Amino acid sequence: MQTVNEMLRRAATRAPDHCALAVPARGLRLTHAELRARVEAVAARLHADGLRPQQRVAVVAPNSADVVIAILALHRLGAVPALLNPRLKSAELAELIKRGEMTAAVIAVGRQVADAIFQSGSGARIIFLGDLVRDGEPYSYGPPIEDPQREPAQPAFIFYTSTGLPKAAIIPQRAAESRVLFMSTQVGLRHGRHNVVLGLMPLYHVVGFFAVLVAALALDGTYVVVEEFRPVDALQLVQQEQVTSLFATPTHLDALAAAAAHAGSSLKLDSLRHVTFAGATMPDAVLETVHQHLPGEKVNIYGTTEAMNSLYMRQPKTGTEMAPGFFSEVRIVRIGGGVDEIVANGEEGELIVAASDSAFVGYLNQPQATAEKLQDGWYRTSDVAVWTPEGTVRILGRVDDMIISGGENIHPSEIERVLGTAPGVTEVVVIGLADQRWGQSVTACVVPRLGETLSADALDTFCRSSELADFKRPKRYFILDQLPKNALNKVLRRQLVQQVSS
Amino acid sequence: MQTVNEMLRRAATRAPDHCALAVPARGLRLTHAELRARVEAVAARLHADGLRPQQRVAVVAPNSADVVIAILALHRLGAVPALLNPRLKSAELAELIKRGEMTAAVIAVGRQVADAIFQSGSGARIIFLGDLVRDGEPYSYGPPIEDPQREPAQPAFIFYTSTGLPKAAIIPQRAAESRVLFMSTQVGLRHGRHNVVLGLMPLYHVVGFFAVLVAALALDGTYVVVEEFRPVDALQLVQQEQVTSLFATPTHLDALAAAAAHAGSSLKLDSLRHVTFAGATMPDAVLETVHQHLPGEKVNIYGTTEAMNSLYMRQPKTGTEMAPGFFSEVRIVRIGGGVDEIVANGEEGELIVAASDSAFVGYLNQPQATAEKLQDGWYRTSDVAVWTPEGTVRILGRVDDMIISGGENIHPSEIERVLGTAPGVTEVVVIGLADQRWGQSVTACVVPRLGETLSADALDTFCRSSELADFKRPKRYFILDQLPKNALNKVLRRQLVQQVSS
Ligand SMILES: O=C(O)c1ccc(Cl)cc1
Ligand SMILES: O=C(O)c1ccc(Cl)cc1
Ligand SMILES: [Ca+2]
Ligand SMILES: [Ca+2]
Repeated sequence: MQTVNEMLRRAATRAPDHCALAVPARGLRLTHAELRARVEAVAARLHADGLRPQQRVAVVAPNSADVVIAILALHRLGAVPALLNPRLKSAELAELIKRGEMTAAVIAVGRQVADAIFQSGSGARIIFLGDLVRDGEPYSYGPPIEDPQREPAQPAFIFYTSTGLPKAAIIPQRAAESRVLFMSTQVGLRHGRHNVVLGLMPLYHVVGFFAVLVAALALDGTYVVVEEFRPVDALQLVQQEQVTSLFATPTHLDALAAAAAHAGSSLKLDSLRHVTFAGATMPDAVLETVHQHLPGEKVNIYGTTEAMNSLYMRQPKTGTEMAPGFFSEVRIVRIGGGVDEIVANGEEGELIVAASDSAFVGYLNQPQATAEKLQDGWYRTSDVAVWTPEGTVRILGRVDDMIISGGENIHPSEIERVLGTAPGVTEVVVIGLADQRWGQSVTACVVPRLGETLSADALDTFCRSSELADFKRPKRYFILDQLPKNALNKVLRRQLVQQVSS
Repeated sequence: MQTVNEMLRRAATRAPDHCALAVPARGLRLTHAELRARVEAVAARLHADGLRPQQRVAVVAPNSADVVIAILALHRLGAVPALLNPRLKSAELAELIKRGEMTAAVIAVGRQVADAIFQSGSGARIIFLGDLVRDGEPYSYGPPIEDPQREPAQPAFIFYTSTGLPKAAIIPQRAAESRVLFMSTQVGLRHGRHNVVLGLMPLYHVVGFFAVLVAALALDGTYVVVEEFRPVDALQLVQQEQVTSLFATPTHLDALAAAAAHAGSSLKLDSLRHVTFAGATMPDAVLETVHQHLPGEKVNIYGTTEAMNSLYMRQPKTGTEMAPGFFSEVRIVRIGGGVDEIVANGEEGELIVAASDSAFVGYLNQPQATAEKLQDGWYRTSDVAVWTPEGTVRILGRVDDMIISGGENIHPSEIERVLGTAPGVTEVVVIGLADQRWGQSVTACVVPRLGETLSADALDTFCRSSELADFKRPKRYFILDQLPKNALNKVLRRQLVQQVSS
């Protein structure tokens, strides 16, 4: 195998004087060799402070060159970085660190987080990011340290998912290589000093780390740091840095397209060859503006924290239709059945994917959730899917979102995509409410565009004119001024049911 | 890891009804699933006959769909195929089989080879290819057999090299994946049913097997069988089969270019996107006609049986200047020195390459040769090279071909490339002959174009007009009617020294 460390180490022998890490706004640029020396220096300092191989270390920080250096240093020493979203509540961050039995936590200042960890009882030693490295410059002490022995199944990195608190997925050493190289076999990246990769995806997301940061460096290219997303600024970096690939959220992509659409603009996006996204939830309209206003090859991917890439589609026409690429083996099985209970073609079931080299080895300290998701060599996505007559996979939605009305499956995502194109609608969530037949009734919760007036009659008229089969059209509308959302701007579906029942 | 078997097995789950193997001339076409069933059937028959996992089996046959099925079947059963060039002398083939302690040999009729094996004393059981499978159709008997456990360092395939008899390089299970995927990271192939790969390279060559056959199937594409090379016919297959990539010898490429150069021709080569070659020995002129007359991206690669791909160059300008790609780590060391004796930049030494996942594990039954080539984690290529001011690798020639004159290194390959452009010259070999100073004198052996008259004076005049430094120009010419060559049309350099000394 080639671990993350080995891939970076080899890259550095091949292109030592080539730019590895750029933070243009900060005027900060490091070659592959300069980056490696800084990683080595931070590793040695961390070791001298008592940190040892296979100890878990939390990382709580937003994207920056300094966190890149810290993460890779932990890995170089042989510690296991547990990368956490810093936008989570402080008490939740502290509970996950406690839960995970971490040795230490590396955190970015604004330390109501450090307070939280202390007062949780965790005993994770706090390490401030600014104490380790500042704008690429490390605080250096301690003897040089051995590059430790890493084993294929051994914990390497921990990444956190979405009922309840996020789960700590353990990524083994052997998973890194295919988690990078799918970007070559599926997305068509290739080795070379031409690679300039824009860092839009968060580092605590598996795509942000493996598919973006590691792939950039491992292919002997440049990773461009973005500390704060702004569409005009991001497109200017494409031109100025000669960016060749970008991976972004559907939401960032809609904003980037709109910014690229001005005829009075001087922006040159010619260098950009690959625009990649996880577009299962992307509406036809968003995808259309992406095709129109951004250059490069568009590639849709399906993936998970647990198993990385499982499906993709070159030059997609809709976001939900994809097929397995290199590394992947997929099935669709009876919802709630064993891994060998293949559905007849055209029937709906749960998408499952083989757990090969790229797969997590379990959820840290959560044996119960692990047994439910990893069964008999297969990862269970908890997504509903169907094989089409063309032999591709159509993603239908989450098992848990599914609505059963008159004994028939209805997927709110489909109905939401339709209703989101209706006049006056700015937001829509489709949910099932209990009927009097022991089933559920398709119900739509809609927010009006500012100043517009919605009506159940007009919305139903729009649905009747759509392609929606009769049984799918909402039986009832709730017109609301806003939807209940958590701090991560995500809709609280349970809270919504309870709200509309009274 | 993903073995050859696993890569093919996964491909077959992904594209069972897509064409895997085509022999257009024969009207023979098999899907991935049809191919897999035939592999399984041949494996089961071979097992029932007594063949077991980890036993070595020689394969002596020219490219054909049937040998593809036999090789993969042996691998499926878990036996170790030892692939042999059928153009070698029968007695030499029998000696290698004996030397290798093979359990059996699968051979293509014209069995002066079977006679040879018997009368060698080998005790390898003879298996005729035509007894196993005929035009894709297997002779089926025996119970279904288990897919055996394969381990990363365990022998998988054996491939033979070039003093003395060819050596049996043992390729481990873990080597297969990077031996395929370099075609993605270096050459820019990607996963997909668009892949149609023309099978010009021999299956008993590592490129022919890993980079061509296995890569074709593993990426869910089609392998087009070519039993006998003919330029017009090969280009017609490009058009008719919509070939996307081809890997050929410099010699085949010169012939394909010439055939493509006709303005009266109806050939459409539009589908062809990748023309790949090992061009270290390719003259500037040949490369020029390749650029002019063949479409697709041209990529030069450097590789070995022992370590697969170590250097490459996109859109090459000369054949000798390349750089390490993904997977690779390279050094240039003091000729005859330890692996850490790095040369100062611009000084000549031996190219060595790290022995990572793709590397052989040794030469079967040849511990002495193994110790010379695999030292301290490094494979020794026995090629001389130098780092250029641009930081690329320039291949200079074989260590053993090097001529020392007045204490200075001269590489005949360089002098041969120059002299091959001289009027009247059809063939040239540059050799060193003993001088009276305990060194060697640069001597050129030249064959005239049919009917042309060569002279030492005219040849020396041409050299004086070239870019050759003074010390490199031949001191002496031998004008010969032909050069001594073995049955593989290769020049016998030792035999040439002895011939011209009398
Ligand atoms: O979580 C995701 O959406 C995700 C994870 C991994 C990949 Cl490759 C793609 C998407
Ligand atoms: O033997 C060769 O020339 C050779 C072997 C392997 C590769 Cl990848 C390229 C060339
Ligand atoms: Ca309100
Ligand atoms: Ca003669």
